[PDB]
Amino acid sequence: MPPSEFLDKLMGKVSGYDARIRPNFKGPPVNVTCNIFINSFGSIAETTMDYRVNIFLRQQWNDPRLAYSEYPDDSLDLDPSMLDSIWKPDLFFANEKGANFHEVTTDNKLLRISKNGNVLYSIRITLVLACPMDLKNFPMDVQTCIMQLESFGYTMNDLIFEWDEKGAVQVADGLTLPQFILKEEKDLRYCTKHYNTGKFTCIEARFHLERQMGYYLIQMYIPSLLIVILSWVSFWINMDAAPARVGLGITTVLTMTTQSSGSRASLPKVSYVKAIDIWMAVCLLFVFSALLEYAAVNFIARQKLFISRAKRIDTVSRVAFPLVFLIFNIFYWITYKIIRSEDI
Amino acid sequence: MPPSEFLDKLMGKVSGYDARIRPNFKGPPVNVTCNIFINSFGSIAETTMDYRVNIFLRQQWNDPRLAYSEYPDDSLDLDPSMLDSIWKPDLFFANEKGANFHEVTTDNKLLRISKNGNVLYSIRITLVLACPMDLKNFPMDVQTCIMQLESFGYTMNDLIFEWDEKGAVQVADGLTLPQFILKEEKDLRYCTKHYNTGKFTCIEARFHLERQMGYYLIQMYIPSLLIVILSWVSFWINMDAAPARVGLGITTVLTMTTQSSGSRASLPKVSYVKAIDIWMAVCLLFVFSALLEYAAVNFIARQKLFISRAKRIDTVSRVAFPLVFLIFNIFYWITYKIIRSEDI
Amino acid sequence: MPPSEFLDKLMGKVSGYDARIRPNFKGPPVNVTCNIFINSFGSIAETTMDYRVNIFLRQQWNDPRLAYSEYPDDSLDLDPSMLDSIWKPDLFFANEKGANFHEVTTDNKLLRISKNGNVLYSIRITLVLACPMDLKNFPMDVQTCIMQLESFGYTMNDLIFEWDEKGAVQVADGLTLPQFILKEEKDLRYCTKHYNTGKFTCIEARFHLERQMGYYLIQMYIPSLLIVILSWVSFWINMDAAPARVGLGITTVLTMTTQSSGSRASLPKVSYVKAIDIWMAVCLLFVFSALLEYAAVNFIARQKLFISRAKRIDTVSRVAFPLVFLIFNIFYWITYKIIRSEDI
Amino acid sequence: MPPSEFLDKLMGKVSGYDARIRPNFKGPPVNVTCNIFINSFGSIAETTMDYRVNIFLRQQWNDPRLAYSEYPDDSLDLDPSMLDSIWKPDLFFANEKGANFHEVTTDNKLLRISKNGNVLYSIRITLVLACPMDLKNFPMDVQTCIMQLESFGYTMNDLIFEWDEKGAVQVADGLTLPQFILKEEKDLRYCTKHYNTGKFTCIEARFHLERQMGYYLIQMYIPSLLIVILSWVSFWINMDAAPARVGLGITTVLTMTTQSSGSRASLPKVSYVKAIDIWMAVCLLFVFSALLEYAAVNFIARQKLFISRAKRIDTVSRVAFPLVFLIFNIFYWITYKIIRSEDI
Amino acid sequence: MPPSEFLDKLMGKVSGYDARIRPNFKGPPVNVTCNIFINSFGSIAETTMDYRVNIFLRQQWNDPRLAYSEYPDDSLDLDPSMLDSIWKPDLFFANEKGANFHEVTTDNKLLRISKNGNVLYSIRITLVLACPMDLKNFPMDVQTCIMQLESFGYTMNDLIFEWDEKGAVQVADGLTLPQFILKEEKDLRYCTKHYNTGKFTCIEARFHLERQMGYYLIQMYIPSLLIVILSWVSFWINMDAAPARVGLGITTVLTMTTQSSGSRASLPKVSYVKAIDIWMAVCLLFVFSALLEYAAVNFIARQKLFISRAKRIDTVSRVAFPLVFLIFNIFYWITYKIIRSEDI
Ligand SMILES: *[C@@H]1O[C@H](CO)[C@@H](O[C@@H]2O[C@H](CO)[C@@H](O)[C@H](O)[C@H]2NC(C)=O)[C@H](O)[C@H]1NC(C)=O
Ligand SMILES: *[C@@H]1O[C@H](CO)[C@@H](O[C@@H]2O[C@H](CO)[C@@H](O)[C@H](O)[C@H]2NC(C)=O)[C@H](O)[C@H]1NC(C)=O
Ligand SMILES: *[C@@H]1O[C@H](CO)[C@@H](O[C@@H]2O[C@H](CO)[C@@H](O)[C@H](O)[C@H]2NC(C)=O)[C@H](O)[C@H]1NC(C)=O
Ligand SMILES: *[C@@H]1O[C@H](CO)[C@@H](O[C@@H]2O[C@H](CO)[C@@H](O)[C@H](O)[C@H]2NC(C)=O)[C@H](O)[C@H]1NC(C)=O
Ligand SMILES: *[C@@H]1O[C@H](CO)[C@@H](O[C@@H]2O[C@H](CO)[C@@H](O)[C@H](O)[C@H]2NC(C)=O)[C@H](O)[C@H]1NC(C)=O
Ligand SMILES: CCCCCc1cc(O)c2c(c1)OC(C)(C)[C@@H]1CCC(C)=C[C@@H]21
Ligand SMILES: CCCCCc1cc(O)c2c(c1)OC(C)(C)[C@@H]1CCC(C)=C[C@@H]21
Ligand SMILES: CCCCCc1cc(O)c2c(c1)OC(C)(C)[C@@H]1CCC(C)=C[C@@H]21
Ligand SMILES: CCCCCc1cc(O)c2c(c1)OC(C)(C)[C@@H]1CCC(C)=C[C@@H]21
Ligand SMILES: CCCCCc1cc(O)c2c(c1)OC(C)(C)[C@@H]1CCC(C)=C[C@@H]21
Repeated sequence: MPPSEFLDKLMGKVSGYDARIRPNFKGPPVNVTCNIFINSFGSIAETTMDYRVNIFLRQQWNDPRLAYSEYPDDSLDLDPSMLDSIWKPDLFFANEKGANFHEVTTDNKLLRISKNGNVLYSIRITLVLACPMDLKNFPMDVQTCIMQLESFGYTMNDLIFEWDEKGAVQVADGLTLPQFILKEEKDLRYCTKHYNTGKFTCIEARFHLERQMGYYLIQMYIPSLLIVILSWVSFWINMDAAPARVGLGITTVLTMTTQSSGSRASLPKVSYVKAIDIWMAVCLLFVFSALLEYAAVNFIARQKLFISRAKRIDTVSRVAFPLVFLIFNIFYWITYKIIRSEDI
Repeated sequence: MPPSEFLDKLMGKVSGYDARIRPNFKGPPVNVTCNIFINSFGSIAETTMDYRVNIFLRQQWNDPRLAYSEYPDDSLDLDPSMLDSIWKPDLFFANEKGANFHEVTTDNKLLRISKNGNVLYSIRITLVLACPMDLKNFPMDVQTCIMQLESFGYTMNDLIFEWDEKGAVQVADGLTLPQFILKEEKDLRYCTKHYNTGKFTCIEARFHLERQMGYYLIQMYIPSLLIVILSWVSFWINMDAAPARVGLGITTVLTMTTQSSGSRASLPKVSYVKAIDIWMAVCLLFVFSALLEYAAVNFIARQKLFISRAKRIDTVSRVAFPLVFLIFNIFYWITYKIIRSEDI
Repeated sequence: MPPSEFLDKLMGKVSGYDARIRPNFKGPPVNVTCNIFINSFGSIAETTMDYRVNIFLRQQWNDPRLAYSEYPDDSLDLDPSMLDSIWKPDLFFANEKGANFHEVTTDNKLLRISKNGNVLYSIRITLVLACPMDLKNFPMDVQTCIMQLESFGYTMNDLIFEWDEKGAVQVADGLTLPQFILKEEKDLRYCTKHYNTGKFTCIEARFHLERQMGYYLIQMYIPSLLIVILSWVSFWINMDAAPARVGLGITTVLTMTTQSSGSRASLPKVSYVKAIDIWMAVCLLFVFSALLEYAAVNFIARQKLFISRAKRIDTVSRVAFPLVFLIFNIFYWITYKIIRSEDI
Repeated sequence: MPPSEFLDKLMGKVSGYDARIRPNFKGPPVNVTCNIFINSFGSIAETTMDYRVNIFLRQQWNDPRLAYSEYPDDSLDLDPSMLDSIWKPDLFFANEKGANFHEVTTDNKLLRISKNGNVLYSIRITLVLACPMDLKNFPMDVQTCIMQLESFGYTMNDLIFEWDEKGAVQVADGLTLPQFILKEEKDLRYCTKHYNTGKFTCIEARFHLERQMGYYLIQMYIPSLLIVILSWVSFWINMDAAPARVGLGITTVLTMTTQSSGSRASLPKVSYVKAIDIWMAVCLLFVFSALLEYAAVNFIARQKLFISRAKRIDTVSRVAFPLVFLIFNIFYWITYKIIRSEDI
Repeated sequence: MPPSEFLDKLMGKVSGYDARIRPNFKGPPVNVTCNIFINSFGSIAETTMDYRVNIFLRQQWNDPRLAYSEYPDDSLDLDPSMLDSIWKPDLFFANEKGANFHEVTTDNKLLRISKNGNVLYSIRITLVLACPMDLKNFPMDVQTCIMQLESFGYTMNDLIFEWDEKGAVQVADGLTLPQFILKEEKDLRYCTKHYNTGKFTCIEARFHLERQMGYYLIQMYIPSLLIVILSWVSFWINMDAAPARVGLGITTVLTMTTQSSGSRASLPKVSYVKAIDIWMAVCLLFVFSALLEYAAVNFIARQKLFISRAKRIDTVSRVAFPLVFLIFNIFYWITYKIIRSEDI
């Protein structure tokens, strides 16, 4: 007979199936297997603190009833329009800004009922998940994107869902994300929302993102360093050349001020301090201190002992400033590597 | 018997329940308990003057009728699709740009009816609430976000709602807001909209936000200060070096003009004066005044008394300018601390 | 009897009410009283030329029929879902980019029917109204926002609507608009759209906005002025200092070019000239002319008469340039004040 | 009798009107008169290549049937909700990114049926039309916006539509567009989409836009010119002043590099060359060539014949560079005026 | 008889057509011909990694049943509203961010049934397709846009679709894309999604985009080159002019730092290195090295042999630096041309 009408027979008014009643009512909890496939991952935004994913949610659960066992066909495909008839678990996302279904040509929803009573339900969804992130160490940060599936109004005694045994989370290859790189650990855990009403089920899949330092290393870090090196040539310039040294020193100060001012527009718009800010502030200190010594030495030589003292101060700061800059660099880089390692 | 049909019996045409009639009609006012849980708080925008929240609205009210008292089950869960049947209070938000419900998989709406007649109604909502804010003192400002729930068309004699006794407003931990920090006071009050028709009920929960000065202190405030210090070295430079002093002074003026020009792009786009604007204007004054004195002293020495007078002017402005800058700094910081303390 | 069913009796098929037929058909025009309350005003955008408002539209009109006169209740509240039953005037907005209703929890629509037959209809709407604006004088401009309500397909003989006698337009206090200030005149007028088909009714409420000059005065106007003052110190610098004067003059030219280049990013993106553009162009002229004279005087003194002539040219331009700048400033400010006064 | 029911009689099941069948089936083509009124024109975006319009589409066509000829009323107004009943021509827009109807209070749709059988159908629509545009000559470009109405699935033998005889396209006064100016020619033409299936009807109204050169002339063009003039003063400066000339020349090069760098942010983000780019490149050449000659002359005089040769080179390039710049300016402006004239 | 009712006869309950059953059930696979017409291509966004297209999807398939063969008309046009009746293949797009239908006036859907049983189905769709792209070589990159059509839930034994024999993909002329140029190869291939359930059909059309180097060549590449040339004039400047050389060298360093800082705002916001970044870093090296040699030579001459050695170093670096810059340029350009050729 026509396959669709057989389904009508199964879920129709004649037979006592009420879509509003959980399978195994007043009984053992319904177990739901969950499989997630990520088509596209991207659009991470630091300001609004959300990223966008397109996924293929796949729930598997067993229904005691709705087992026909008298048909040649081994499975039945329900029409996507009349999806109200089957009881579907109310699975939502705890950290959801907004999500909607797809209607490109037909509903991207597939439901298949096996002979024994297994139900396979697949839904293609696009989601704006909200993940808290921080930029304490902005060039070298490892953010974690948390995706959590939780029930709405059903307790542990009623509905339980957990991850599939193998291949629970899969990702289509070649994401080519603009800033971060998606790692392949994809660790899975459990959450149990303990509320006043009772325990609620939750499962959680998190993803690790590691930010690439290509543009960050080549721009900002390398030019600042070079400008500090060019700041130190004033030491090697003879003391008598007052216009040449004053002009060079102030111009280098202007140069770094322009570099920082230009780079902040590219940088994220946050209010707490970051690592790049510390680096820029330290470079401003180095250029500023190098100008100050020139004005601290020229005063000394106009008022032959003073000449000797001035040249001594020149040579001392000549070998002092690179070595102190090296000590700063070693400590700064070591500290950030240790802190990122601690994070991971 | 099947739980759903029992509900049908209760709210069906057979029994006289009209969803359009308030419980306790022509009687004492219906009291509605209100609980709010904030999943996510963020996306504060100074231009459009709105912020976005995702909440879990939870209304509790007592209905005299709809009390079954003849069933084993202690509570009944109504289907979210057929929510028209129950009478729901028309609670809206007075300051709403836009809001919509969630349909991730199923309706994020739960309604539960107790044995006695208590109704528990939970709705997950995302809201764009509008809060007036001001930036009279932009780096150190404390804005208040006002969330107010008001009735639509029901008077105090008909419908009254107030906050829950304990845990009325709850916030999920780890917001990690980009600029502000959410405080934990969360004070609650009442409003009564007195109109021509009559008094209308309203309850109001406000949140205090304190802006972090990390990036604001490290960038702009610290470099400007350093550039003013480098402006004062021209005093210590000998008078005879006309190219060195003129070049240094104008270059410092250029340097601050570039810093202010770069920083305004990062700053908010408002038309009234702020605190950072006062600081930048004052620094421009300091660099400008320091150039002016050099051109006021060089004229004096070309026309031995004049030489003495010139060197006197040099030494006087040498000890004058830092001390006056210190007096300005003390007054500026003290005034802003007092005004922010007054605000809080 | 139940209040709702009484309404059913009134507007049901049994009685001859056809919602598609105007009250007083083939008769005197229906008069509609209109009241507007502005919850929020903001999001003025110069590029797309639209602003966003949230309002409380309140239409009052009298219906000859639908007068019950046999009930204890003095008014009847119709269910918002079944609003098709009553005849509602088709009032639209002539300058509408986009508008939509609110569904925060329930429909924000209230309709109340009095005993005599008065109908009170209240709708909360958010609107993107389009108002033409211009920036001929950008820092000192007074734009007018025009809100106009017009009928759609009904002539003057059929439907007429006008403003309420008192309190026709009300605004909630504390808008805190980022750039403009909303004035309180709120003048009301009439329009009659004379078309080929006939006269159509329209009423119009306009709002006056005055742009604050805080940030505009403190930034751009004040630094440019100071840079022009620093440009004139080259006159007081001795002629013999060729590196000092050439360096100072070109550096000041660079300084203003940087200020204008930075400020244009903040400024609106329009193609016609404004006032700030005239001010920046004039300042560029002043710096350019001051460099030109230095190169016009140095040539004169290398080829003792020439020395005297050169020093004469120096002193003449020394007292010339400030006074001419003052004459420009007086004319520019006076002209803009007169033109803005003419506008208002 | 009630006017609405008369319409029911006309289009009801009793009478044989099938809304799915074209008027004059198996007969002469239906002729549709088309009238367009533009409420608002704006939001031209060069990146996405689309502009937004709000229009009043007005189709007039004659229906042989649906002529009552037995009623006092001379016209009948159909309810906007039940618009499925009448047969409406399937007119779409060939170059449409997105469009939607308006629901401000009621449907902005009016349909009126005359006594003889003329049908007047008016729809208010907002449209995002896509028009290809180019910026070969960006400051002086004349873009054309093409609006084309075409049938969907109906051939010339079935459905033909053309423009109204007089006042086919009308525009509400005072657009105040930010960059372009809308011209009043508004020329109308025909298109016939010849496909594999057959000829399809189309009518096309295009609009001419002329870009204002106010801000473009005052900023960028005028300062660059002035900086080139200030570059040439180095020629008049004496050869012996090596710091003054080298400093001035390089500073002018820096000045133009800053102006171009600042202005590109304001300019459109396209990849092909424009006119402003040619102007900036040419100015960079002029400043660069003027620095090169100074370094080409100073070498000559250190190695009395060489002194004479150097001063000769100075005077020659002194009168050479302005005149060559003038020749460039004349050719550049003449070429752009000719090309824009060719376009129009 | 009326054409529509004949269709009703064909697909009505009386005849056994169940829209939920595939044509040729339990039989040979249904073959679907696919034709795509691109109205508009644009809005390529590097950040979110998606582009927007407006297309005319045209599916052709043969249905054994639904062949009337007793009517004068050679084809039947089904009403777009009642499209549920016919069985439509569930064709979706594998890489879809979001897509929706058009409702400008009527549904942009046409279905025509031939006499034999061929079904022609045309749908106008706007799509946000997601294509991975990379910017390893940003000025000279060739990205590929992949459009793939795949079935949802139907295996190869059930449903197969492939491209039309001729004119499978067509593009309307005159795209005028802002950055890329669309090529005309438009190569077609197959994909077969091998899953756990079975093989699924897919067809794939890709488009080649070549980025124009107009603005990229004229701006950034040409000025940097010129600034490096102006950096080398310091070699030709005499050694004794310490203020002139130091001032020129540092000013050129400042000039390039400003150019790079300004240009990054225009450039895409990605984290990995690009080609333009390498070019800017190399130019910073050239200016930095040229300053370093001046400070490496001046030290040598203050401590007649040293004078000779200094002048030797000057001449050596004078002929060294251009030639090394030439070697770099040749290698850089050759490498990028080879890599782009490899890509294509
Ligand atoms: C879902 O899985 C849970 C896992 O705990 C099952 O619960 C256990 O079932 C076994 C088998 O009957 C019992 O031995 C345990 O006592 C159960 N534990 C609890 C805590 O109930 C549950 O049976 C599964 N659901 C179904 C429908 O089989
Ligand atoms: C809702 O709470 C209000 C609080 O005022 C209750 O009103 C009071 O009820 C008590 C108990 O009967 C009376 O003694 C007071 O006279 C009431 N005050 C007023 C102003 O009416 C009200 O009864 C509560 N609602 C319900 C349904 O119990
Ligand atoms: C709506 O107001 C108009 C105002 O013009 C009323 O029209 C006038 O009504 C008075 C009172 O009967 C007459 O004396 C005038 O001749 C009317 N003027 C016109 C131009 O018709 C109108 O009656 C009001 N509508 C209703 C329903 O009362
Ligand atoms: C629509 O206009 C067309 C214009 O071509 C009309 O077609 C012509 O009608 C006249 C009058 O009967 C004939 O003399 C011509 O032979 C027709 N030309 C063609 C090409 O058919 C058409 O009749 C008009 N439609 C209606 C319904 O009158
Ligand atoms: C769709 O095309 C496929 C192409 O493979 C057809 O399948 C072949 O049909 C021919 C003709 O009967 C047979 O000789 C082959 O054995 C078939 N191959 C396979 C793999 O089945 C198929 O018949 C076409 N569909 C229809 C409805 O004709
Ligand atoms: C090595 C034995 C005596 C050293 C005296 C000495 C000299 C000196 O010039 C400085 C010293 C210490 O400390 C540091 C921290 C390096 C300073 C950096 C800031 C500036 C302005 C000066 C530096
Ligand atoms: C202390 C006894 C006499 C002081 C004379 C004196 C000298 C002086 O140079 C100034 C004085 C006062 O006032 C202040 C406000 C500090 C001025 C700041 C602005 C400039 C251009 C000059 C400053
Ligand atoms: C007062 C009696 C004779 C005055 C001669 C005189 C001298 C002079 O230097 C100028 C004069 C007029 O006109 C103005 C408009 C002020 C000019 C501004 C532009 C420049 C380059 C030069 C200015
Ligand atoms: C007029 C008789 C001989 C002229 C010799 C001559 C000299 C000269 O300096 C130049 C000449 C031609 O050609 C132009 C194109 C103007 C050049 C512009 C670029 C630079 C660096 C030099 C210019
Ligand atoms: C040709 C025979 C001996 C050459 C000695 C020599 C001299 C010299 O100045 C340089 C040399 C090599 O290597 C290159 C890579 C060109 C250097 C570029 C970086 C700087 C600071 C110096 C350059």
